[PDB]
Amino acid sequence: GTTEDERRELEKVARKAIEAAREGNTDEVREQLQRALEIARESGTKTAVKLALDVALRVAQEAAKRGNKDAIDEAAEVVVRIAEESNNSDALEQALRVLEEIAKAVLKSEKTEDAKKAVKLVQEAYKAAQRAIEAAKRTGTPDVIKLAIKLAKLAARAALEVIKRPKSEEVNEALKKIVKAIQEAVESLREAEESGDPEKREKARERVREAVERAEEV
Repeated sequence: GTTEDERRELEKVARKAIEAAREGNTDEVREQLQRALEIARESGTKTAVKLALDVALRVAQEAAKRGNKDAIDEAAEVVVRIAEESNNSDALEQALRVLEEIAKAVLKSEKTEDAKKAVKLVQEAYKAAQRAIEAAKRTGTPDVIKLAIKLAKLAARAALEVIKRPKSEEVNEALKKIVKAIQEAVESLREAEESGDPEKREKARERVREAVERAEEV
């Protein structure tokens, strides 16, 4: 929960940030989004983190209405920082869910072919991270959940770079690698538990570990 004033202070930051986004003042967007983040740290609660993510989303949505791409980058940047600072699977799902919406916001304003490609590609990264999370929770093993979280972090950052520079092919290929690796880890996890013969299970386990290192190398 949040003290009734904490909810008020965030809405104050929200309006100030939204205004800066509307007026295209990015440095003020950057500062206000910082304040929203620091509230989330001080509070340290899941519900506060979700509120900060909402502020970042509203900032991106408003900047997209006015064609201010830079303010969108600031929203995406803070979302990934919230995600990378988190250690629970709910924040990561929320974070990647917002990055999808931000990528859509980029499309509305930019409206370029690259933006269209980036949007389609971030929601596949969100879909892969979600599946990996759900599968890890089905195992009940915390260390497998730690892994799903780690991969969702990698997917989030790599989705930010796409948002920042959708034209760059290096950036775009980097996420393609991550998404594939995540999908490979999910299948391997399923096979490591479901497979009929022991040889395939062992190979699946070695496969999980191999897919993680690859995404880390990207």
